[PDB]
Amino acid sequence: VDGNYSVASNVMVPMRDGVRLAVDLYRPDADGPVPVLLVRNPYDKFDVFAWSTQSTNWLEFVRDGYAVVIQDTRGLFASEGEFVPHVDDEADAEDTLSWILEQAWCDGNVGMFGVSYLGVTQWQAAVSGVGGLKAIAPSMASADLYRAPWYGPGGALSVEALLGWSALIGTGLITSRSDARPEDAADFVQLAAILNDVAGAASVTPLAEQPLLGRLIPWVIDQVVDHPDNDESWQSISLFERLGGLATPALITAGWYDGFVGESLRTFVAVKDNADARLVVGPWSHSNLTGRNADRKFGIAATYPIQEATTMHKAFFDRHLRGETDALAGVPKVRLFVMGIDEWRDETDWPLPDTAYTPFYLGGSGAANTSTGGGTLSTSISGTESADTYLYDPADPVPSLGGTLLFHNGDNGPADQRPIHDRDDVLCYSTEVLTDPVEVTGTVSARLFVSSSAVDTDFTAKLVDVFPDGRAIALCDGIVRMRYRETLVNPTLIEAGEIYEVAIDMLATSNVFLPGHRIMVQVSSSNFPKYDRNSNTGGVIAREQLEEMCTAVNRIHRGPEHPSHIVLPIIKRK
Amino acid sequence: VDGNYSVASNVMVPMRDGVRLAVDLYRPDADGPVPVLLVRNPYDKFDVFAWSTQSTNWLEFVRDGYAVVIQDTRGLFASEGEFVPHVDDEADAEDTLSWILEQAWCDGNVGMFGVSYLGVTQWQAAVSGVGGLKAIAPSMASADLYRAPWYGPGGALSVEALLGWSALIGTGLITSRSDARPEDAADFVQLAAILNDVAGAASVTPLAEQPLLGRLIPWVIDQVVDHPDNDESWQSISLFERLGGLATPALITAGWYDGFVGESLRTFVAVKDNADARLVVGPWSHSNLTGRNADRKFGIAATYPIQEATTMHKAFFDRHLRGETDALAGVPKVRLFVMGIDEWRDETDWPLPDTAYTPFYLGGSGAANTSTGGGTLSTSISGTESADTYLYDPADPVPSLGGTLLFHNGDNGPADQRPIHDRDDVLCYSTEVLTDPVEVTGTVSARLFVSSSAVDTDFTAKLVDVFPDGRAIALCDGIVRMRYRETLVNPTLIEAGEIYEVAIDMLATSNVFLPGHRIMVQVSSSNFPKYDRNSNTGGVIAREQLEEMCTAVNRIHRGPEHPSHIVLPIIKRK
Ligand SMILES: [Cl-]
Ligand SMILES: [Cl-]
Ligand SMILES: [Cl-]
Ligand SMILES: [Cl-]
Ligand SMILES: [Cl-]
Ligand SMILES: [Cl-]
Ligand SMILES: [Cl-]
Ligand SMILES: [Cl-]
Ligand SMILES: [Cl-]
Ligand SMILES: [Cl-]
Ligand SMILES: [Cl-]
Ligand SMILES: [Cl-]
Repeated sequence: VDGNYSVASNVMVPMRDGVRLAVDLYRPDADGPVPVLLVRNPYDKFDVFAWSTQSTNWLEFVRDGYAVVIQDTRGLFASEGEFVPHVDDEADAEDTLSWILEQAWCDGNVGMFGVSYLGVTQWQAAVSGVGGLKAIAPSMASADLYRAPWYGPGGALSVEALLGWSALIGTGLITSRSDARPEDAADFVQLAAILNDVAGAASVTPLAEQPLLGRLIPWVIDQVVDHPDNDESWQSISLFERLGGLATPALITAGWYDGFVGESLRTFVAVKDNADARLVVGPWSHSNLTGRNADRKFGIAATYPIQEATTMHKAFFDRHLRGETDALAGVPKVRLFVMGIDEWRDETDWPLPDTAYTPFYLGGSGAANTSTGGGTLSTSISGTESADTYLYDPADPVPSLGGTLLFHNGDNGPADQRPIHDRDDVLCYSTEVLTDPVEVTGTVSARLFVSSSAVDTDFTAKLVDVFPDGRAIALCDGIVRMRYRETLVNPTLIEAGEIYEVAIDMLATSNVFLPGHRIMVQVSSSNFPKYDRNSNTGGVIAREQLEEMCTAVNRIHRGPEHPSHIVLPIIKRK
Repeated sequence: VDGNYSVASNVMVPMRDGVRLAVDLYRPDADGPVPVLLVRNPYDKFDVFAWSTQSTNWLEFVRDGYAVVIQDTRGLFASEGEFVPHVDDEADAEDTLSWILEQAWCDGNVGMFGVSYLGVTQWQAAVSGVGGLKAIAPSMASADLYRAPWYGPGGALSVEALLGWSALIGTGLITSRSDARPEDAADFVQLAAILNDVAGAASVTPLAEQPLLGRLIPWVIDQVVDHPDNDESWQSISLFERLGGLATPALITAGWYDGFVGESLRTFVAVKDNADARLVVGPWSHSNLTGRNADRKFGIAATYPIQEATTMHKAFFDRHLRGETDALAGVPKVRLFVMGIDEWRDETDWPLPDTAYTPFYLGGSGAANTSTGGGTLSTSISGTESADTYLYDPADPVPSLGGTLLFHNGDNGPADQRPIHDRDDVLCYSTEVLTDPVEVTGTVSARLFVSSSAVDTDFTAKLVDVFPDGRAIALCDGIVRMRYRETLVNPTLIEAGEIYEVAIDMLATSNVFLPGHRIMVQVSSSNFPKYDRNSNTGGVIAREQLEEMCTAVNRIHRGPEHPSHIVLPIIKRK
């Protein structure tokens, strides 16, 4: 009977090493084999409500004649084995895909879908070379784990992401275990204490000493904290260089305030030439898909459009798993939520064709320190040679507010920045009030001429939309850790007092700055706990006591011979 | 096989009038009949993800050997017939329960669960007298539709609730229809415009002229707007008086910032003596169960505890549907999230035994207008005869901020009240800074001595926790519409200038005001759009143009002969 199905729980699937993973099978009432969709999940396959509201109404797929397989990852919940993040997922996915393809009920066409960790596992599956995998749909995902979510393109540790995720998975690992232990109860309390106060947890020095988290999940230290360079340990689990040779259709979803955004978008660019790639980007953070934030509301249309997403996924899988050649007729290649106008808009490509990468130069009379300083932004090079100077003290970093926070206050992406504007280490540069709209849609970066009293330090840049009422709404930001200015792989220190031209990767945005608004850039040397704090020593940052760290007098140079600027992806639509 | 199940979609169930309602059957793999749980849903039975995250991981029930039936209400989605809210649900539930009881797979024991509208339908089902209904679990529900969600104990229309819900259901009614209409597209846009701006929609006068909503759902005007008195049209759909004679176990869930809270709690009190009743109350609003708000965070333990709720529901149904006499061993009768200390706590009853209903009298030197006025609260009667006076202008009502808002900004219950504190029509009375904690847990009310220049007007009272940093966090509030001061059924007007002693029902809270905090009360004559604005004319409010309305000079009397006070349910736990 069409629309009817059955569910088989805890079907045990043998991996190559004999370890069995648990799956649930959602199989339609049908008279032959059917196309199959796989979801690989470290948060209990049973608990479908927890993640699905962030993805698709995927029971519609089953009602429409797809089978759906949901799997517990190795060493979690009903699965056998031992859990270590990322390292087993390529092989386990290959073996899982092979098993599905052998079953009576599978017609030889398999796809995947799902969000975050359920998205990363899809790239790991796609590089396996299993011919029966016809399409993937990675949402809020990354193909380079160093670049997201653990470190970043600037070479700073995403400390809140690491500690929050570890505490979340830690809670799962305890719940999953062979038999309850006497220390379980106290461990839960401590994990809850971390999740209630991630910035506090991230503030303890040395950072690398994590009694609880290091015991529950040794990987947190052995892999992540201990490998600050993008070295061979990271390349091993990286998929990105392999993406260019793939020919697998991918339905890619991202959020402007999502921790994975830079890497999600990069995956689209990497696969678009060789296969049918699609892109959907909304104004969401990892834990807030509602479109509603404390000081910024995007409208009901901004709410994660789960039924539209479900329709689009089904059309996509119909095209690639069911060979229906017209299934994606009328479906755009790219669909973006353009903030400011606060509207969804169809595009033919990402980056947008007809992006004008435009420098906006830092300038102004007198110090740009604080929002009441003299800092300006202009499409013209600054006429006079100036410098803004501040003290960066690791004991007092600039607090993270909005942006791409995951676990520490990760539900307020477009955060009002006014609470940090009277700080002396926050340099502010803004345009005049705009008489006419300026659209900024694409990847964003800064080029700054900088110097320091230290042999290492950080520089941050943050793009901000200043509203008529004074709200200064965060759009996108990045960091450069100076030892990694040239390379993430082979860092070198800087000479105190010497001027360097450095790039800051500020990820991406889509915003129309409307008449009455200003374009604003904040520059500093910290953004904590989004990124860990640079010790200003040149040492092994995660191994240093706070008292071992140094302050740094940092300087931004601006003028004709040091034309520091932000590069904005300008779109003009008449 | 234990843990396995099947799903049959769109099974058509005949009602007494021959109209067929659509259900989905989730039936376990079993060798005999099983106990059955029913959910009655106006938001598409297919769309399980939309409501379930607010309820239970109910697939665990199916894996544990319960069948689950989810039904589309009459006239919506896959069901036949015509949709009108509330009026058909008693009969349709009786016929649905009868059909389930007749099926091969039902063992004669049926229960219900679910949230909001899926909770109200459970009281309607329980009064039907179907013996096979052994237990219900109404979450965020009401047994008196006048008192919640449409009007209230004070006799004011909950206008934002009415317009928001109508627009939501309107969107469903269009999606559900026989065949797409040319005007559907424009109707969707207009419904979206209402949902993006509920206060704007509520501001149009006369209120009763609703071209779009009145066309899509005539009931919005014919029943709700046209019947401001708690008259025979309301008693018809009211279940409350019938609750006292029931003997049906009920697992009742509520939220301190939920629109249905006063009525949810009343249902517990009404049934507790004759059957096994349970109560669970968290710090949630109808659309925000996260425990996180713009200016107030309750901790991760405050997040709606879906797996604990699932375990408790299953134990409850095991006890009452499966006759397992020890199933609820160790389960508390009452479990409350006590705000301030921000901890869950078990209790033996609601109201708490050992509640001291304590008057806190309004006082102070000079005007209590604004937060910088002289208004005080004290357990001692005020020594001097004073009065605070303000102008209430319907064209400029006090805006709603937090509280029990449903659709207009309904995701910020514990809202900071500072944005309205410099208003002259907001009278503020506060205690000294507390040296020691004061717990307020129970139902809350005010008794005010009031006078007006008008023949009708409103008075509002709002309890507030003032934090050390200045945040003035809303706790609970109510309203009295003066024509309904004595009765909701047979209103009479007041004489201008005459003093009346009036009661204001402020629903309920659980809060410890900690050392360093103040207890604060705000008094006014509007709270819009939580409640519609009184026109100050004595007229038919919903039929008046703004220009037809009058201003009112309103007065709060306080002193020895007019001891205006708030009654706080004080708990002392040494
Ligand atoms: Cl089988
Ligand atoms: Cl161990
Ligand atoms: Cl806004
Ligand atoms: Cl739109
Ligand atoms: Cl100098
Ligand atoms: Cl130079
Ligand atoms: Cl059957
Ligand atoms: Cl009609
Ligand atoms: Cl707080
Ligand atoms: Cl607790
Ligand atoms: Cl007078
Ligand atoms: Cl009197």
